[PDB]
Amino acid sequence: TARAVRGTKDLFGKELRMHQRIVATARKVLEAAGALELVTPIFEETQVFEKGVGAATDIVRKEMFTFQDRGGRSLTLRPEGTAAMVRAYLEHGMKVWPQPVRLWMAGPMFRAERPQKGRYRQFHQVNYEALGSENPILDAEAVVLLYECLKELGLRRLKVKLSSVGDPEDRARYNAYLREVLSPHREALSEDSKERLEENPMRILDSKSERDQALLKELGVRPMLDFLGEEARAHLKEVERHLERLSVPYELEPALVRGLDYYVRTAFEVHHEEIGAQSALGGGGRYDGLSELLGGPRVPGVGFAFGVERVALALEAEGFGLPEEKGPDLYLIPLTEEAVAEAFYLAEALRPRLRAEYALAPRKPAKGLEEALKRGAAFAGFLGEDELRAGEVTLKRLATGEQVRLSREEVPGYLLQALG
Amino acid sequence: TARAVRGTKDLFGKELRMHQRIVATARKVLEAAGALELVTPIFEETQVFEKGVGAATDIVRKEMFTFQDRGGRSLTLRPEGTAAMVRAYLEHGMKVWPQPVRLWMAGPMFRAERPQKGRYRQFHQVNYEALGSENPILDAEAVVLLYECLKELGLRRLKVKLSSVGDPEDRARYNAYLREVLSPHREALSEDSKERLEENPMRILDSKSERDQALLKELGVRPMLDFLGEEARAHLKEVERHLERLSVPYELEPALVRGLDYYVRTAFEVHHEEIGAQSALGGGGRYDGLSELLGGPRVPGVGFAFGVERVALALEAEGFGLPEEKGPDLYLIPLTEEAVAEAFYLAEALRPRLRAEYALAPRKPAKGLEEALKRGAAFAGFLGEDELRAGEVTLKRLATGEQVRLSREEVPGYLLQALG
Ligand SMILES: Nc1ncnc2c1ncn2[C@@H]1O[C@H](COP(=O)([O-])OC(=O)[C@@H]([NH3+])Cc2c[nH]cn2)[C@@H](O)[C@H]1O
Ligand SMILES: Nc1ncnc2c1ncn2[C@@H]1O[C@H](COP(=O)([O-])OC(=O)[C@@H]([NH3+])Cc2c[nH]cn2)[C@@H](O)[C@H]1O
Repeated sequence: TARAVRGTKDLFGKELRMHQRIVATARKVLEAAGALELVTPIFEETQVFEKGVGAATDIVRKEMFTFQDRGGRSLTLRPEGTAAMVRAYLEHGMKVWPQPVRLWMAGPMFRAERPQKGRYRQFHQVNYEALGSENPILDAEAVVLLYECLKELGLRRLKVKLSSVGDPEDRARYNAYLREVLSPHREALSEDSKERLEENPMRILDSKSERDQALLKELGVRPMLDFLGEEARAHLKEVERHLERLSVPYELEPALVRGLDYYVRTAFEVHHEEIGAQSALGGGGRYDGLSELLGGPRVPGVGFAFGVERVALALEAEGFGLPEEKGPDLYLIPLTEEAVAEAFYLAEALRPRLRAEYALAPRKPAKGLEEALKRGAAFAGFLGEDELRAGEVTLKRLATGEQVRLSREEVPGYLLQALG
Repeated sequence: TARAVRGTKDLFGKELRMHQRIVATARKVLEAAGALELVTPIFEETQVFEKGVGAATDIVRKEMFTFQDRGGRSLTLRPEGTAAMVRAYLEHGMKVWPQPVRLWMAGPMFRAERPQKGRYRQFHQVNYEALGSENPILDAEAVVLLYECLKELGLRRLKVKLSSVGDPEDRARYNAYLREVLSPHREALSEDSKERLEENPMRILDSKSERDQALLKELGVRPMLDFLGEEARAHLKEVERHLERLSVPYELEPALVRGLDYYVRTAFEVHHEEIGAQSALGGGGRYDGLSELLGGPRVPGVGFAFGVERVALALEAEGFGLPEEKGPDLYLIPLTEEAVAEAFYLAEALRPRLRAEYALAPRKPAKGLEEALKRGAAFAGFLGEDELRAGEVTLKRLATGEQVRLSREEVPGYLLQALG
């Protein structure tokens, strides 16, 4: 009856392997930069996400799998990693390790939103963090690292997008501006936008429908960029300077609306055309102050996170495939009932250095050979009355048909030199 | 303010690495046996665990982190893997694959129980499964595989415990027996046991408190073993025969009541008497019928699962340690403010083939050298005015103190041949 809940799925075969390759590569580039692996629990006290992600965001307001611990305390299934990483930084007094403290991990994230192509309820993302410094070099580095992770995978058609939100103050002022300009024309907005106009109006910029877009154009709504505080623009230029020097092709966006409210200054996202909607492979930005929201000292930080699934789609789109599932090195086929147990014993002697499988019932040579082929076995091994009594085994390389009769002892050696 | 919820913790450093080693080894032995990796979602429809694990077990009754879908469906945080593996088997129609279908994975499990030493609310376990056959060879194999995973890790002081719970009929008869013997003495049972007496009385055997144990002893409650039917007894002997042949040292336990109700016939556990309470490194058994509980055809199956944390404790107990975390190949130290950015640029040119780190502020040679040593860097690199203008870098192997001045171009080559 039961099925895997909509939005989640079982990972196996090629799909699983691709995920493992993605994380493998990310592990290399990130750790090369001095990043330390740190894995946080699947759930945190609900507050860590409420206060951190911001009580006004969609995530916090209606996309968090939150439940109560038996007795008391409200816990929530981690929807994003940053807040957690900061929580960990505080808890372990990482503030005393040599700065900056770079952390990374790869794991599942849970968002209670209606699934569609690209939007899963349970997805997996690689997360990078650089805590303890305001220096714009880390911001550039963050962007470069994300860019490299996808680059190393073989992806070529990426679109990097940089921008800044200035700061909470600048953010507030832009919002007020949008309200003053849009409110008198409120009646021309899409129902969706009309709501967004109340809390965090910026969203109306990144909304759909022609109604909104045409209006924004005629009204001559000026970019968030024009509202950046000076020091903010200085910092952003530093980042650009570094990116340009490192030859990282990017496009400066008029405004990047990131789904999380803890962002301050730097904001970026890498996209891929070959995905349709949800072209965002990954995203990130600076988030100073978050630590304080969780009740800790001021700890500056930058970082990113990319969806492994999205990246997988991108790779597939660009014609990147994976090679066939390897079969057993040897598949033992019992010709007599007494042989089945003996096949098992032989198999165990070959393991784990050699992958040896066997049938659990006696069968005709042709049939067992059929199954060995059916399992992509390199060698087929026959165990009948003759070999059992002789303490030998009849091996047969399936690719050529070459057959050899040898003692049980030689089998490991023969197979290894013939396949290694 | 916030902390990692009690029962969970952040995995990093040596602790994290040990877990990775444990899973690494398990992956080898299991896949050598022909096991395929299959990862199920963190949560399933609450029913999968209610019906599967059995509505009478502690797990289902009061240890499941269950919550509601953002729109109805009751979901539960996976407390154990078998039921899920079976659910997956059914869903993907694995029944049409060549039998038996062996599956494995490693991941977090969540149990809402009060934590103590060894009992975490979020733990991780390696899970093995063999579906599609009743043949006792798989049961022996299962025990051998679990034994091998721990053996390969270097563990020597293990205690394998084998037993059986019989068939549904035998199971029923033993229950009736327990009721008849215990009911007239019902008043001497722990509140917990009094409930268990109603459905699946066997649990009262594996309960805690002195109240229950002393009573069971004086009442002379006979082991589940004495109630095995003919066929069950036959099957168990087959397993023993195989284990004995493979020289797997085990002890036949009188009553090995397992913590799950889906078990039928074979039941085993491996323990280590150096972890204190909760010595069970791992456990498993046969569970035919479970598939049917989930509304599917009859699918026989055997398997096990061991707690990575417990295994880690065991290894530690046996004096198994982990070596030193590798440091950066090169640590660039800026001597001027203009140098910091240049250090970053140089580092990025060396990455990812070479692990290059750097300081984010100018400092005295001696100080930067100390930091390079602190970080376990192989080579220290100086970037002062001279080298900046000369397009060179001053490298110094922290080991021999050998200092070299060379152009930025030669650096990658020099470092690689001197460390590879
Ligand atoms: N529903 C979904 N289905 C599939 N994939 C998804 C889904 N939602 C998010 N992702 C993936 O996670 C990536 C980053 O998500 P985010 O932009 O919310 O960032 C963050 O989470 C921040 N914590 C990043 C960060 C780290 N430090 C600073 N910022 C997206 O590019 C996307 O590929
Ligand atoms: N609270 C805890 N804290 C830390 N470690 C824990 C905790 N609870 C369980 N474990 C670990 O998981 C192992 C097996 O647990 P289980 O007896 O429920 O089995 C099963 O789950 C079965 N599904 C195994 C199986 C597979 N196929 C058939 N049977 C234990 O021996 C222990 O190492």
